[PDB]
Amino acid sequence: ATIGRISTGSKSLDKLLGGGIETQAITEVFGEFGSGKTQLAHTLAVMVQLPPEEGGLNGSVMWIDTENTFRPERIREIAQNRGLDPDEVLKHIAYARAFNSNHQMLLVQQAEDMIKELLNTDRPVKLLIVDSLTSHFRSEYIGALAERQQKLAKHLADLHRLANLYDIAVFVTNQVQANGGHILAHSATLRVYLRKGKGGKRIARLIDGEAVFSITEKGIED
Ligand SMILES: Oc1cc2ccccc2cc1O
Repeated sequence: ATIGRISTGSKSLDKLLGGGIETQAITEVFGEFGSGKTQLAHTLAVMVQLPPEEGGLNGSVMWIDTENTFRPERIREIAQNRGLDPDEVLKHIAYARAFNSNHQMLLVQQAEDMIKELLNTDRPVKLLIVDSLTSHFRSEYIGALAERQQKLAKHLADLHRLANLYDIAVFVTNQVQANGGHILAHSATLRVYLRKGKGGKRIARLIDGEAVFSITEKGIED
């Protein structure tokens, strides 16, 4: 398959990304608590459902939530201010809460079943969100970093295999603050550092110029 792109909703961020996040890729966004990673995830879950002329892929979404941070009412707001029907947008987001890191790993295998079911339809899965990818692994493997890296490595390999095999954009969030961070090391296809700036602006930079955007009723925008 050719490489598809999903607009983030922000022209600035899209330019930094070469058009949007890529299918057949894992995009990892990392930054402190409150930097806007989950807002970007919510926006992408709407944007992907637009036609390509508007920066989408007419795609379905799968969302794995580890922190109970998915908000359908926020999806509705973004959809209504992106000219989509909110009920239709929500109907094309498959949502699961991961209870712990082992369940999170099983949910990625389950996602493959729904990906296969929709593959030949007019609304194939085009976006898989894992928010937050690292939170359960971090809490469960305190004092056991070597074992944590083993399990994370397999989890990321699973996510790569889905991105490439099924032409999906995988978007993952990772909270990194004070003294923290191996990030995801070199595992993602693309690392994006997100941070707060003056006056509520958000600033994004590729790790390995800068885009500036705001969080609004449209999700994110310049
Ligand atoms: O109905 C489902 C929703 C999911 C969402 C994310 C990951 C896996 C899922 C599996 C389902 O059957």
